[PDB]
Amino acid sequence: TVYTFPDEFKLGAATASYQIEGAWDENGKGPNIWDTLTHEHPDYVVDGATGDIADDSYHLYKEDVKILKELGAQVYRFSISWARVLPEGHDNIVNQDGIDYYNNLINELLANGIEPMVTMYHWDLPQALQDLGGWPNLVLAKYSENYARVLFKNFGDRVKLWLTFNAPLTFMDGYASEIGMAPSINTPGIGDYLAAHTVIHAHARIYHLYDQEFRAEQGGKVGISLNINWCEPATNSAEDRASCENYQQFNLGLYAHPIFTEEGDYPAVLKDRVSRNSADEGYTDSRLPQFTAEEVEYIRGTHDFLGINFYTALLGKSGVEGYEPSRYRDSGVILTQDAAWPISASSWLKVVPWGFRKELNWIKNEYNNPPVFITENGFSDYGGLNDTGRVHYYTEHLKEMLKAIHEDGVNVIGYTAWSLMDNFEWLRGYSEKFGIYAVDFEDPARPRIPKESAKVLAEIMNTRKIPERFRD
Ligand SMILES: OC[C@H]1O[C@@H](O)[C@H](O)[C@@H](O)[C@@H]1O
Ligand SMILES: [Cl-]
Ligand SMILES: [Cl-]
Ligand code: NA
Repeated sequence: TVYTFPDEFKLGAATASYQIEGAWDENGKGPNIWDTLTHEHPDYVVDGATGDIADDSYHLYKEDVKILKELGAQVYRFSISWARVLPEGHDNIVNQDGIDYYNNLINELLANGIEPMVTMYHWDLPQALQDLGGWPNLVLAKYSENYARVLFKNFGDRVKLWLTFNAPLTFMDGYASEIGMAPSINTPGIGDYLAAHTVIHAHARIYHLYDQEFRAEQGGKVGISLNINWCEPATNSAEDRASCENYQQFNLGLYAHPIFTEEGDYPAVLKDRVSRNSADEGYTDSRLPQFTAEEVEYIRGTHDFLGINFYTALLGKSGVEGYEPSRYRDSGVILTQDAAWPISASSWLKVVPWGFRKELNWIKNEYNNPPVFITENGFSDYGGLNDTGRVHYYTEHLKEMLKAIHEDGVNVIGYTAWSLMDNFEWLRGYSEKFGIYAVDFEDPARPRIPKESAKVLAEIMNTRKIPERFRD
């Protein structure tokens, strides 16, 4: 039983637009902040890589569907490129080529018995909107509503699973470093909080839009994908436990407390620690933006499920470190990783499968057991088809998730592996491989070929259980 997937549980794989599509300026697509970063600042990216071609999924989407069908995916999670649909960011011009592209992909999936799950925003903001300040500027919440309306109108007759945003905890950091994630602006502890605030408002507008304009007709579900690491106390002390609770609230709770609790608003510890630190540094006003009571009520409850991107764990101990001002410093935890944990090709990603079960329980307890869809989970290496590390990563994480479901009563409803194929890994370029299919980026045809992990995942998807040879 503990090794079998529930009958209705959905298994599949995931990608994101900039990471796979290419065709960055083809057929009317406008520029986004990742076009800008990779073109203007190749020094920020391993190898000076760009997403100009990537997996060429703009042209090769039928090949993506073919490998999804081979894998036996029930669901394909992909994102829509805002600037491919609305090249100016604003909704005055809709690019028919972009509409056609996503319709073609959706229709191809459905014809092959694969359900589309669509992320509206996976980090590729139109440059025209960044030029207004991007996410720190609250005007983007209405712009995001208008973008979502175009998506619901054009695609919602066939798409029944939506994510407003992907991993805003990560993309907000594009406002916390001059050399980091797009748009690479150095406003740590100030602009990243403003970005989060706008994202939360935008998410809520999109959910209410669905309720008002689309749900009765379309009957789908709208969630948000939040990334979160487990944070294990470095020792069993109450002080180290407090630091790990701080971590959860400053990383997951920042987004999930406003949306997924009955109370709404930011977590108290976030409000209070930032208020205190801001006062002590001489600011008249807290660096953390505020919601009014009306906004708190508007935002809370704006969910049909919770998407989670889970990869790894950290150790947390009591204390404060980091630069003033910064979210890490504000969070009141000292973070490390255990040298004993298996490594990957990504400095931040260690293999800690039991952390997944701990995180799922933390979520269950904090948010009253929301339906949870694992929208990403996966592992990096530098190359190779005999990807034993990736196979082990998947089989262990899936076992831990199944324990969370069967032993712990966590309402996990689906899981999409990150990623269907090797792709553009942001500032790491093509150097870090997350795919279950390999892609030859030196071959203009970008063939996708299965790794051992794709074969094992296909076996899991076909049999709906963890094979005996991977059991404890
Ligand atoms: O870093 C690995 C992956 O983690 C995620 O949380 C992001 O959504 C992906 O775009 C990224 O490729
Ligand atoms: Cl101890
Ligand atoms: Cl066997
Ligand atoms: Na339209």
